[PDB]
This record gives sequence, structure tokens and C-alpha cells, in this order.
Amino acid sequence: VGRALVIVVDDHSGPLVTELLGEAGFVVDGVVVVASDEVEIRNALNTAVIGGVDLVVSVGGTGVTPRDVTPEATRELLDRELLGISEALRASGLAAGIVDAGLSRGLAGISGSTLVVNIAGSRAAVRDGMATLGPLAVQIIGQ
Amino acid sequence: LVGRALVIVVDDRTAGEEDHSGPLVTELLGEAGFVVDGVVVVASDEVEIRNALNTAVIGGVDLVVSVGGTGVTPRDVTPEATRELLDRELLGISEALRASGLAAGIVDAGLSRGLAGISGSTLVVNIAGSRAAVRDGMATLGPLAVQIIGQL
Amino acid sequence: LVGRALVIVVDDRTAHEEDHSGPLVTELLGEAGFVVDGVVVVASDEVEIRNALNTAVIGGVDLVVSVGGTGVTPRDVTPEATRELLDRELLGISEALRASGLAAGIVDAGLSRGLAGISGSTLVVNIAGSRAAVRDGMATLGPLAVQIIGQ
Amino acid sequence: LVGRALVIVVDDRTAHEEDHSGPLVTELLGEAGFVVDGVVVVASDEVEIRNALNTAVIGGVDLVVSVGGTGVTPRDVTPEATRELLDRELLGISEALRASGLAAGIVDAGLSRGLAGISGSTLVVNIAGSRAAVRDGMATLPLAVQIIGQ
Amino acid sequence: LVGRALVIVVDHSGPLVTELLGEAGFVVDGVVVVASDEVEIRNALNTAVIGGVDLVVSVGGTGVTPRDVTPEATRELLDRELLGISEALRASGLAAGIVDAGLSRGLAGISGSTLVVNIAGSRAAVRDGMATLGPLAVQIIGQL
Amino acid sequence: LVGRALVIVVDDRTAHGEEDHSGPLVTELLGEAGFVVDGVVVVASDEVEIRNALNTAVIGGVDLVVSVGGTGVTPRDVTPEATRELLDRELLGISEALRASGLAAGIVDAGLSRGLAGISGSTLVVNIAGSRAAVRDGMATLGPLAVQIIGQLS
Repeated sequence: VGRALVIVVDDHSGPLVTELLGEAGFVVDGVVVVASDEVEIRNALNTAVIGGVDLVVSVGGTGVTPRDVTPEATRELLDRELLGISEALRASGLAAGIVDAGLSRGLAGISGSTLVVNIAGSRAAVRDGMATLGPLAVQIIGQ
Repeated sequence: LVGRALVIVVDDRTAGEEDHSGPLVTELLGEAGFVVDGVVVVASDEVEIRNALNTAVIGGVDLVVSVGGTGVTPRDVTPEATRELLDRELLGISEALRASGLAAGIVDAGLSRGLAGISGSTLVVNIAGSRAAVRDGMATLGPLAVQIIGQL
Repeated sequence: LVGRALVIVVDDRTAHEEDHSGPLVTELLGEAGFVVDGVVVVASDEVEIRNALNTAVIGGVDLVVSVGGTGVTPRDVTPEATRELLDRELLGISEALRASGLAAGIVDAGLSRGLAGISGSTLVVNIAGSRAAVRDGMATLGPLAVQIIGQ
Repeated sequence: LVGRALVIVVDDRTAHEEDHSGPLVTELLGEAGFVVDGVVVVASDEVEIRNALNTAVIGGVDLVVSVGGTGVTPRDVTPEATRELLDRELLGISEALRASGLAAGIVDAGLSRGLAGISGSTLVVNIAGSRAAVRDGMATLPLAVQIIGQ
Repeated sequence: LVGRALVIVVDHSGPLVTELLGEAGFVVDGVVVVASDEVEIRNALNTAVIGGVDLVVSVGGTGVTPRDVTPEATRELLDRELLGISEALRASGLAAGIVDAGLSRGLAGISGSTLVVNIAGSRAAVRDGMATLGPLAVQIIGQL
Repeated sequence: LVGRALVIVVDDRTAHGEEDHSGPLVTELLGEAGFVVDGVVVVASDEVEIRNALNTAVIGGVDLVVSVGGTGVTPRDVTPEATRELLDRELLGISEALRASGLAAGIVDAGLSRGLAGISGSTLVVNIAGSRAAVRDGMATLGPLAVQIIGQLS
């Protein structure tokens, strides 16, 4: 229980992430859409951390093509990394047969007091990714 | 597209407070490429479920999906209602589901007594009632059903 | 106190040598919130196992965990001593255990033919006999048995 | 090393065309430490399959592996063929294979209705028919060596 | 049978880690207790490595809180990292419902010829971790 | 054709004379996964030599390089260190899947492999462990993942 922001990298994801975040027990302060620009994405994350949200979910920008800069945007902001979250989403993704989730370069970790998690872009990856993530997020905001 | 489906919501309160499962199953079956022909609500009652099921198979459907009544209490009797209808168990479905659920921490999906099988030419699958379990089972079921209804 | 438990240890040696599995099951069960009322040692004989199991369900206990006699040899007869008194099979417990065991490298847990199920209002689970299988089974069983006792 | 095995290929095409699975199964059974007595081929028929399984249990072999006939189509009768012959079901084998195949994205392994168990003193295991399913099935099946150990 | 181990507890777990390493095939030379202080931990690990023990298991200090510094303390000691061990423990943890193991920032790796492994603090994590780690440790101690 | 693949076999004994049992098998399995195999390069378990073979294979433009061996934990196992120099981006997900699949199947060298996966230039590079069991399990898990990576890169 806390409050959370969504960041779509340009999607149908924003309303859906809002919904699943809602069911996980989160107030969704809003949806911010940004381009696959490392600076535009980093600016959006940093701004959110400073603003004191408990949780920031990004969606998209985690595949292999050079336009996919979500991870490297994110890494500058992380005080500590939570591979546990990255591994659980990827593991879960493959199991379900969702490959962009299986192969995601998304990070997870803590910036200030905020948990940041990068989820992959496809609808399947958002569903499976929130299902898995929501519990783990809850436990971490608990510190 | 892929096919048609009928959704049975096994719940006493729903049979008549508001159905949440039924819309949700429909939304998710839609993304997998199914049209839901209908949502039938029914009490945790062995016969009522068996009839609902039997009627769906009889009717023009490729996929039947029950939600609820898969637990352990006296009144969870969806598996009992479902067994005679099967011609051939699909244990990999029950297992894929039970395992996905457990992996995700959803003990009612994880511990579901729910079955899976062909009843004639129709895929029947029982799913557990919790929202988490509907969301996970469907994510797991959709591709599996897509490939079973194709080999038929 | 989440509920009470009886332990049945299925081992010839023990029946005819000191019991290692039973104190262990009890430690592990008591971490998951259970109190073990007793350990009952029996031999790998269909009849003995079944009588002990029925006497447990007749003791009214919340959980009965057998240990041993789930393998393939002709004397591993725990599963068939147990089937007759289940009103409902709980495959997802049996599947969870074998899956967990298999992933830990514990082949006897991995391939156990041990059943799980409800007998009246009593949860009944059969676990393989190695110390490894006992330790991994109870970790995996503890939570599931807590929730099922919700009933 | 470990024991002797016989391979039954279930495939109409092959029973009427070069067998693809038989040599592969033999190959992998070898790496797992089995001598293969050889490959019986068999049309996708309940009774014909059943008798080849019978023949093999009676014929003394430690492991019988079936390939194919595990799907949902009507001619997929290998499970029906196999069940009257088991004295003891080993669901944890069926379970492991299914779980492994589905984990690897192999849907005919993942959903296979193939059975596994002990008939007399023989380990019998039905594996699904696709090439991917054979490789994953056999790499998972080690469980074989354990079980023949007793 | 197989090798010598040292337990570092970051402040219950000591006797338990001892018991389970035992069953895994490991003599336990000692149990060192340490106070959640990057410096203290790194030194206990230094000492453990320098004395040539085969396996060092640390317990605790792997969560997200300010004073969870066990990973920071271990990183510079690792010659080679072994994510497969960390992955196996985290995945095992998660499957078993044990979130502290599931989300543990704990590392695994080789320092000198010593296998070092950070396990999370909860009793369940120690049990799940040790059951998983045991055979992995045995195999690595073989190839070293 | 999904693409071209190259096999690098990292094994001192193979390098110093002995028959290569790993290289043909990876050729077959890549065949089935959908790849034409440009050939097999054998290398000793030396970081330079290995780095040089990967670097040459990348610049030559194959879609996929699989290496075999040198992922363990002896001093000699330097495939990861060689590979790391060359990666523009890591696909931790591929390594996680191979380790996870290995462990489940009881194949501990796959389980514990320090293998990397990643993108070098426009080449998918993946280190697999050297055991015969690890090569079979590795290629099975990898084949489809690599199909989907080549396609995102074209």
C-alpha cells in the first residue's frame, strides 16, 4: 500500500498498469508518456523519485534494438539493485511463453526511498509482470 | 478468430450480487482470440454446475471455462460436477495452472482441485475463484487452449 | 496454534533402531505453527499403515503426515494404504512437493508416489523417506497445510 | 552401465517411410547409459501399441519408451494403450516431462497425455512425438537410472 | 567427507547453519557474529578466506534497509561471481513463498579458492538456502 | 534460414590435438533450430585466443555465435572474461534461462555456468557450458530465444 507512478515509453499500457496497480493496493498518481530517449526517460524517473512516490513502473524500452534505452536510463538512478525482481519477471515471463518478458533488459532497484521497476512493453508482459511484481513491491515498500 | 467460448461462474453470492469474474474472463479470453458466447451464473451446487456444463458442451462452443468451487470446503464441488463429462483428462492443463499459480503465490490456484479435458470436441477447464487466480490461469490457459482447439 | 498433527513414520528398521525422521518432522511442523500430538512408527506393510492412518483420522487431528514407503520397490506401499480413505485427492500438494524435490535434486521426493488429500476434515499427506525429502517436503507443505486447515 | 531399453515408435506414416525418432531415442538412451535392444515401429492403434508394450515387459527389458500418440486427436491412443499394463503409476515422471517441455515452450510435450509407471519390473514411459519433445523428454527422463536402481 | 566451512552471522542461525552444512558434508570450524557494519563483515570474510576454508556462508543483511550492507561488504572480495547460485537461491526462495530469500541482494562467488555465499536472515531462508546451496557447494569444492 | 551461426569450441585438449565431439553436436542442434552453420572454430582455454575468435566472428557478420566450454570456476575458465570485453549489451535473461533449465534437469555445470549472453555489434553471442548434457539443454532452450532476437535485429 502506497502510492505509484506509471511511465510509458513510446500504448494501452497506462490504463492497464493503473488497474493492476490498483488491485495490488496502490494509488496511481498518474501516467507519464515519454519517448525512447535515455534523457527523457531518466528525467521522468528522477522527477518521480524526488516527488516521493513509493513505486515507479516503466513499461517498454527493454528489448535489444538501439532505440531500447530504458535500462541504461534507469541504471544512473539506482542506489541499490533488486535482481530478485528482474529474475522473477523474466522467469515468470518464459514459463508463460512471453518472450519479450523472458528476454527483458529491465532493471529493478531502489532510488532514494522509491522502488523502480522496468517492465517490458507487450500486453502479456504487463499482465504477467504486475501479477508477479505486486506482492514483491508490497513487501519492499514495507522496508 | 480462434473460437467461442462459454463461461460459467460458480458462486453462491453471484447466484445475485454483482459478477466480477465473468467480465474479466471475457476480456482475457478476448485477448487470446476467443469470443465469449455467454456467461452463465450458477450456485455451488453439483447438479446446477453439471447441467450448465452439459448445456455448454451441447451448444456451439470450442471452450468452456468454469470459475470457482475448486477448493476444499463441503460446497466446492465443481470438479465432481465436471468429471463424468470428460472423455479424456488433460493433466498438463490442471498442472500448468496449479504450478503457475503456486509460483505466483496464489494458494487457491496452486491447490485447485480443478480438472481439464475434452468433452467430445470441446475443451473444458475449471479455474479457481480468486481474482488473482482468474488473472493467472487465463494468462496460462489462453495459448494452451489456442493449440488444443486447433488440433481438433 | 494453527492446528494439530499426528506423524506416521513408515520404516521397517525403525519399527523393528532409533527414529530420526519423527523428531525432525515435529520441529519443522512446529515452525509452521502445528503441535504434534504423537509419532506412530509402523513397518512397510499396507495393513499397518492404513490402521495407523485411520486411527489418526479417528483421533480427530487436523493433519496426518506419513514419512516413508513412497518409492517403487515392492514393499513401498504407503500410497495404496492411503488411497482408500481419501474423500478428495489434493494433487496440487503432491505436485508441489515432487516439483520442489525435483528442483532440489532430491530424486526420491521428485518421484514419490505419495498421495495428498482430505479424509473427513483431516488433511493427509504422504512424504518420501530421505532426510532431504523430509526437510524439503515440510518447507513446501507447511504453508499449504496452514491454508487448507482454514476450513 | 545401467540397463536395457526398447523403443516403440508410434506413427502411422512410419508404420506404412524412414523412422526419424528411433535412431534419436537410441542415441540419447545410449548417453543415459542404456543398451537399446532395438526399435519397434507401430501404427497409431490402441491394440497394436498395447501388444508391443506387452511383448516388451514379458521380454524382460528394463525400460520401454514410446514416442507419439499422446495428443488430443482421435488416433492419439497411446495412453489408452498403456494404462492396462501398469501396476504402479509414476505421475512424477509424466509431471516432470510436461513441466520441462512447457517450460521450454514445447506444447505437445507440455500437454502430452503420456503415462509413466512400472509394469512387472519394467519402467514404461510414453513421450510425445515432435522432435523437440523427444530431446527435452529424454534429457529429463536419469529419472530412468534412479528407478531401475530399484 | 568434503570440506570445511565457516558461518558469519550478521546481527539463532549459527547452530542451524552448522547442522545443515553437517548434513551437506561439511565440517564447521567456527561461527562468527558480526554487527551489520560493512567493515566488520568484510573483515570476518577476509579472515575466513585467508585461513583457506572451503566455504563461507553469511547469514543476514541482504534486504533493502540502510543497515543491510552484506552485499557491499562481499563484492570487492569476489574474484569471480557465481550468479547461478544466487539465482538458484532466489528462485527457490520465491517458489517456496520466502520473499526475503526471493529478493535477497546476497552475492555468491570465489575469493582465493574459497566459495563465499550470502544467505538472507529468516529461518525459512536459511533452510531453503542451505538445502539448495549444499550440492552446489559440494560440486564447486570438487573443481577447486 | 533464420540466420548464420558460428560455433566456438573452447577446450585445451581439443585445441591440442583431440577429436572435437562438441562442435558437430552444436552444428546439428543449430541446424534444427533454423540456422545455417558457417563452420566450427576450435580454441584453447585462453582469454586472448577466445576474445580474438569471437571478435573475428562478429566482424564477419554471423547472426549467432555459440561458444562451448570455459564457463566453470577453475583459473582456466575464461570464456566469460573474454566475452565481456566484446558485449555492447547483455541479455541476462538468456543466461538466467539456461542456468534455470540446467539446474532443473540436474546438470550442475549448466546450473553454475558463468556464461554471458549479449549483443556484439549485431551479433547474438552466447556462452554455453561444455558438458554434453549442457550443450543439449542449452541449445534446446536457446534456439527459440535466438530466433526472436535475430528478428528484433532486422
